[PDB]
Amino acid sequence: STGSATTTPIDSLDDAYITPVQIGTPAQTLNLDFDTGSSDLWVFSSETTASEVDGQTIYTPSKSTTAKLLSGATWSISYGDGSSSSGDVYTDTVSVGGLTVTGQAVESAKKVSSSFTEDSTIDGLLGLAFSTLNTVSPTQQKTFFDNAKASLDSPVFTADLGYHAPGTYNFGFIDTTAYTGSITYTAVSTKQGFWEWTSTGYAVGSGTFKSTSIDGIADTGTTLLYLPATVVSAYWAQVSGAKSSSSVGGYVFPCSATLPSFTFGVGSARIVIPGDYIDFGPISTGSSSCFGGIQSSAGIGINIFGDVALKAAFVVFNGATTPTLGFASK
Ligand SMILES: N=C(N)c1ccsc1
Ligand SMILES: N=C(N)c1ccsc1
Repeated sequence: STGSATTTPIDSLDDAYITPVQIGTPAQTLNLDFDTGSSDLWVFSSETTASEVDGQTIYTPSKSTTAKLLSGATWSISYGDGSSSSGDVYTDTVSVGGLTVTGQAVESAKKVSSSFTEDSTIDGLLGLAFSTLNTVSPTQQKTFFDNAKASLDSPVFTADLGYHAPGTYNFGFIDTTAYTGSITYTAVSTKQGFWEWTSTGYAVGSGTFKSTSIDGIADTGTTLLYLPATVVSAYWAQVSGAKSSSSVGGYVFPCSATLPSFTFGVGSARIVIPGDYIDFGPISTGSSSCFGGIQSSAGIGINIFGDVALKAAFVVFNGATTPTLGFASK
């Protein structure tokens, strides 16, 4: 089997991407944020505290003939930005882009934190990291990909995120028309539950490539590119007037700037992030200070190749017995 679904930016900045997902019988379509940095499929629901729902589409398990309470199971998760959600669990039929999994754990939110409530565009998350990170207790549950894998033509999914445009998540096949050149594959460590890999270095603009190992995660659920302070300082030093602002919470730059590109290494291959991808616009409406899309990972504890990086590539998440990651230009 295979699946193919379009993923769409939630706003003009590509702050996140949403992908329609069919849950239950008859189908209830919710727009979920596919997150290769977590492993829970959770949704706004008929169980979500009413005051914490503001415009999201909800899953109502009582209206699904295939929903079953997973008795005793609870979940609770926090994300890198301090947001969180928790609740109980149903199993139900879940389809993405024509690919169907029966008996998928659908984690129904009883509580969500304010930043979820305040974002009406995201109806939940669909985790695509390794199932060892799944938070369901006392019986840990498998991700949609883990459940689908044995049925897929090939045990892979691909992320092809657009810059200010829709893109595609495919399951079970590699669309050879969706990228240019060849795909370069690189080793993955699953020891922390992430798609963790080591970049071979970087360049800023037209500068020389610096060969240096940068361990990090391929994370579709993080907006920005978070890298070591040394790397980030070298990038922003090439932008007149750029500075790190403790009050704003990262590097800002004059909105009048033209940003340089940023290149990262994948083995001997190179992925170029155009400068425009690194512009996250005014820090507040009407401001002439703009927020940078490359930020320091110092304090996070891990480097994160988030959407800023991934959208510059066609990315293969290879879930074979020994997982790997592939990157191609596009
Ligand atoms: N859920 C994620 N994408 C995440 C959380 C901490 S670091 C990455
Ligand atoms: N609402 C949030 N803070 C969020 C959205 C996707 S991951 C976290």
